[PDB]
Amino acid sequence: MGKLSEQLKHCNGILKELLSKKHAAYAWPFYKPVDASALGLHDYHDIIKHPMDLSTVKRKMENRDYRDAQEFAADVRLMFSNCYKYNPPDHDVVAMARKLQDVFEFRYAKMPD
Ligand SMILES: CC(=O)N1c2ccc(-c3cnc(C(N)=O)nc3)cc2N(Cc2ccccc2CO)C[C@@H]1C1CC1
Repeated sequence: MGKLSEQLKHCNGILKELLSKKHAAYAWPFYKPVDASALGLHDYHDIIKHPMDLSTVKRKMENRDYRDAQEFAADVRLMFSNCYKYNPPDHDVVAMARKLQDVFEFRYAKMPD
């Protein structure tokens, strides 16, 4: 549905990396939408108004929902922010989020322009 812009190509590369086996040890909690019912997190949707995850970002990229790199970045950061909002700062999943966000932020900073 049309070639991605040069900056969105970079974003797509980053997304591929975040989903790759390379980072699976800490990326796995972010692969799919939080299933609040299944995990017994019955307050999750009261606290997190805009859930986000990497599969949703992937779908949006494929569907050309993102019009620029900034919109893509906002969803990725929304995902991490949701994790930092819902979970205590000493939780294992928060440590994983910080590590995956480090991967994201450092490569996002290498955006071509
Ligand atoms: C994305 C996010 O904020 N969350 C999060 C999202 C998804 C999953 C997850 C759990 N199980 C499976 C599975 N069954 O394969 N896949 C993903 C787990 C979490 N963790 C739990 C969790 C993460 C990592 C290590 C240990 C645990 C303790 O169980 C909590 C949190 C949550 C409180 C909001």
